[PDB]
Amino acid sequence: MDPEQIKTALGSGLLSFPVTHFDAEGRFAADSYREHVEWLAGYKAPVLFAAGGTGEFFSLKPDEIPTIVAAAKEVAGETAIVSGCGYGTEIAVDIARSVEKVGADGILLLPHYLIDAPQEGLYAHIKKVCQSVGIGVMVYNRDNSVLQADTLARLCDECPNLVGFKDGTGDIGLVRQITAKMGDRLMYLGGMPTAELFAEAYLGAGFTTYSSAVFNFVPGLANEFYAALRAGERATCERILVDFFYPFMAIRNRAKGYAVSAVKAGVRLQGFNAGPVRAPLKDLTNEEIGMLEALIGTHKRKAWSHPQFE
Amino acid sequence: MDPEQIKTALGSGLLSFPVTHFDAEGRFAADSYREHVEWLAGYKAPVLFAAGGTGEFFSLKPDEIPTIVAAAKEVAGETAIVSGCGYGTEIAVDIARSVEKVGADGILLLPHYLIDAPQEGLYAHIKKVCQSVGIGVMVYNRDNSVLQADTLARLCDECPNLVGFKDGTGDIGLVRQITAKMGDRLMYLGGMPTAELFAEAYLGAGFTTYSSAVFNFVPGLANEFYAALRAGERATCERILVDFFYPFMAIRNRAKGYAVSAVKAGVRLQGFNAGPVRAPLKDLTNEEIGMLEALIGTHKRKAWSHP
Amino acid sequence: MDPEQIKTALGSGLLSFPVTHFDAEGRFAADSYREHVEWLAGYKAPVLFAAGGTGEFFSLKPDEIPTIVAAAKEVAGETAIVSGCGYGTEIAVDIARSVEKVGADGILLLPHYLIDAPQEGLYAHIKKVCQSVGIGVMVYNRDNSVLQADTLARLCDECPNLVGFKDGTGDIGLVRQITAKMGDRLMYLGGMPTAELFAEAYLGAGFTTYSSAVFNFVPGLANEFYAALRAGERATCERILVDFFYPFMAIRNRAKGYAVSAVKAGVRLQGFNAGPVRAPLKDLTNEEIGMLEALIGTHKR
Amino acid sequence: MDPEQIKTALGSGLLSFPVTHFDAEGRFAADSYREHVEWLAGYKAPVLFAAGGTGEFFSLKPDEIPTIVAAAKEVAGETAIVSGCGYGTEIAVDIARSVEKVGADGILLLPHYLIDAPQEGLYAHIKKVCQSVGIGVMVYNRDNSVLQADTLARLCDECPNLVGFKDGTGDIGLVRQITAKMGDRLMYLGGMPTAELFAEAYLGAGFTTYSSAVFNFVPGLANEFYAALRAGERATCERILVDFFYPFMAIRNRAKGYAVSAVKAGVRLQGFNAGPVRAPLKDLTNEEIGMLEALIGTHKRKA
Repeated sequence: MDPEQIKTALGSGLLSFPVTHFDAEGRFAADSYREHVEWLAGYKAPVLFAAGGTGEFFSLKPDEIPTIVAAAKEVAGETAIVSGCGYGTEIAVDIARSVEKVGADGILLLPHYLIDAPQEGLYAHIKKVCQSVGIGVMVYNRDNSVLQADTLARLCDECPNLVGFKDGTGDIGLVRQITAKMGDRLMYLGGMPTAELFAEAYLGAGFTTYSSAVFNFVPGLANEFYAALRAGERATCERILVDFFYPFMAIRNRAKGYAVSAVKAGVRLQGFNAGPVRAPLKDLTNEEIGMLEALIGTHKRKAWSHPQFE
Repeated sequence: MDPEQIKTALGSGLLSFPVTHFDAEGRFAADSYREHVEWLAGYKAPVLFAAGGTGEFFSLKPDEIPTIVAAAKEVAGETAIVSGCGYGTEIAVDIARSVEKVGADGILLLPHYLIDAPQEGLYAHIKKVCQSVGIGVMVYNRDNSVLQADTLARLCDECPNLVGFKDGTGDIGLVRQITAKMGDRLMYLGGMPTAELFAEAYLGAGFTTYSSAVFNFVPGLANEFYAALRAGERATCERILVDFFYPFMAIRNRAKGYAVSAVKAGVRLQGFNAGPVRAPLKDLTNEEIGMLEALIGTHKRKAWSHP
Repeated sequence: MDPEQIKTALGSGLLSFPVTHFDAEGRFAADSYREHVEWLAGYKAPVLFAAGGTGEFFSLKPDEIPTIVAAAKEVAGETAIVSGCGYGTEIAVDIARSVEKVGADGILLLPHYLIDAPQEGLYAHIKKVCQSVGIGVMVYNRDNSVLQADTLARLCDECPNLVGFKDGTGDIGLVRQITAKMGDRLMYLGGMPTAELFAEAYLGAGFTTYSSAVFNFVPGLANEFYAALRAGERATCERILVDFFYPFMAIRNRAKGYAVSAVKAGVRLQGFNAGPVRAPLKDLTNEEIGMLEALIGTHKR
Repeated sequence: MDPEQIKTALGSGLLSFPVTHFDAEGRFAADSYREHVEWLAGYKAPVLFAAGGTGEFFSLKPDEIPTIVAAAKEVAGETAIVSGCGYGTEIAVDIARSVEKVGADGILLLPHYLIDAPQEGLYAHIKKVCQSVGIGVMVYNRDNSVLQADTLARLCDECPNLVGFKDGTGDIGLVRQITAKMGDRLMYLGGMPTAELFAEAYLGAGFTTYSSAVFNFVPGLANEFYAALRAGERATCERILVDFFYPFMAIRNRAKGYAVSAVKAGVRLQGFNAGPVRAPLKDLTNEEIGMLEALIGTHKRKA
């Protein structure tokens, strides 16, 4: 679709970022990925971000990315498919073009690699990536790539296909300035690692959607929180925070990278064997997986038959 | 008043934190302060925080604090008066007791001095301060004193006079967890330096008021923003952010400590003789004062205005 | 003594920062403090910093500080006594004058309270404190008070009694620039938490002494490390780092504030009634105390 | 060469990290690169790191890296050539094998991309990269990849070809612990931005060499500072800090990324056609290039 069409889709509901499934040999496992994506499809997120951060973008070989996007497209139905993109300009442009070729509906541009950069340089980098494709682009303020409002305004003026802004900084002061400056020129996407913890505050900042990483494994719970958020049903949001999210955060905070690793464990627990994380992430221990299983609780989508003899 | 009465007052509108006025010899200028407070009183903030951060608490001798509190109380009218308090436990308790004696309605407890401390030590320190007085206490999460939700819950269960929570961290994740845990047990006060920049977001976090430092010198504009915030008039809030607050931020960001220095400059520009900041703050350059004067623009205090 | 005399003493050996002793009722325990200081004097540190950071300066009432300085002065002999000082300018000046009155040979100026400040403001604050007394002053780069080299040079030109510079930032780039700019105008004092971990690197930066917090309870070992440092005996320094300091660091890193709490625990283990730390610090658990005792081993008194 | 031979070379002098030359269109300019590398070779650094950080590794396509390494090898003479490597494991292994194939003598492993990672994950990633090649590996503690001493010891026990450790953290406390733990098992390389500012302190930490980015454009000055350093000639080191390095640092601190951009400007000022930086770095302004030219001063290579 064209950039205005993906822009519309971004404003039409909750955003899905599926984990990328690997086999025991570490290879992309398309059959498993498709099974999981097809299940998620019944929950009707309007945009699916393949090979995003929750999808371990940062551990994929660039040649894997179009393959993953194409697999998601097979089963995503009437859903917009956005691909992760990133690294320095030369690599990012090659990835962007390769996923445009395989029919992505947009790109989410993760930070360039390693260095701190001046605003003028961020401008030049992001402009070059946006101009390399005709599909829609969402920028992603996080880590070593944080656009100021004036720089983002210049990008918006010179790149019509730049239609979205995702925040991973948690800097309310800055993101409210950005929405004040750009208004409806961009769709504003919450991007903190467990975004429900920020969503009520982010409404005031001007953001009415976000990536729900936990939608990977408790989509019914994530959809309910989202509906409650949009309806102003504070007591419902709060109950779900207290009973699910803060306990999840306690598991997630046990080690670096668990914002991804714990989500992938949840997916496995729900009966999709998404496989291990790639180093340098590490998987949850069997004990920690058990903690997450207990938390999922009434939201389990199956029962397991654990091995036993006599 | 009793802690429940200050608690109620904290929930009744916008919070005022007056700058502390100093004279030529560097001393607290009580006439000028009282004059400024009396003018501010016309703009009807329900709570006045004397000798808070904006009031340069961190540069006051402890014996100056009761003098300043007493001065505000003289001319503040039917307005709750909360005093700054801070430092390590031994100093904080002395300060707290001294301001209770001159009729403070509460204390805002700024961080202890210098060190990083374990949660259980924060708990011990804050508990001792709360237990040293009968008036209401508001804790203040910022810098080297950041309470987690569980620690704060323990304090609330053991110190009935602990009735307010100010945030200066900007950590949305944490403050939402805090309001979810405590609910109406505490009043939640926004406390980022230029808090209007955060107010709309903080509503969703569970906070419906904040310290407006700029109320010191453009109380009308600060009231206009607050009214629009509480009414859900986003376009009005946004106009004021774009036309006044982001330009103010550009000035504030030119040097460390300007969150206080630029406010004091604004007060002097509006004709209240607030004097210099105390070191280690510095005052704005004449160029910067000029920038603030232009920004104040149509909100300039005029000789022909009616009180 | 005059600032040039405290300056010379700062360059004559290892620096001692005794913990401040408190009794059951929570007051300063002068008898206990004096007993501990008198024992430490046997180990011959040329300068003793009373009510510094390790001495819980940040938890003391301003009127306690002269009492502590006076107690140290009673028993320290031919040792220079520097007092902690800090907070904002009005409080700092009052402390500085009060300790000069009871005979402090110098002050160590800890950061002002709470706020981040511009260089021009740090200049104004520090200058006012220096000009309030005749005794020597050491500034202390740490936390919210970090002087750049040009600002410190201005202070040195203006304030003859400013004679020392203590670093607690660990910013090797900055401290080398400072020593290159000022040269022998100042004495350079290492001030990281557990400064032996930094001492060999700090030699190259231009610093040949530091505060040894562990001198509080293993003064002999601290002296052994220092002598090896100055003699260039790397294998000896390294043995002591591996066998004592990194294991100590492992205990210290178990909780915030243990850079002070663990040292105080060590002092109590050597039979001095130093008492508890003041909140918001917390004391070591019994388990942790046991670990420290085992580590101290044959250095037990 | 074998890992022990590259290890010996790392301990034999100063380390050179040439900027990667680009044409106006941003493409690798091999002829200009080789001219500059040949000029630097007269100053006898024992190891040349091609496509390191100063060489804009982070802006190169993986397929460019072997071409740059091969270019350096043409003209570097009897000099060990180490290639940059980095990113996540899948990319890093392919880069490592590609530069081994063009005859690199080692790899310097820059951080993986983007994420914070647990120590056990860093271990697994770095082990897989080390085991993918037979040439020497230097790890690089920087940003989102900071090995603790115990993790590094595990890697050293498992990976005999891991022979060097470069520090970009400035964490003196940690690096001294690492040298105390590993001793002569590793060669210790200073890796801060403008490393001469740290070199005297780093001696005490156990480091006797470092990357000299400014060697790109004032190699005589860099060699003299290094010689004074190893001779214990403090007044000479200090004079060069005061007269050259602190003024350079003032230019460097004007904008993000200038640790690379200012060095590349210096190379251009000395008459080599190094070209622009790639975004998201930016080049110095005309005003700043004038400042640097004035600073180079008596050390100009030509008029």
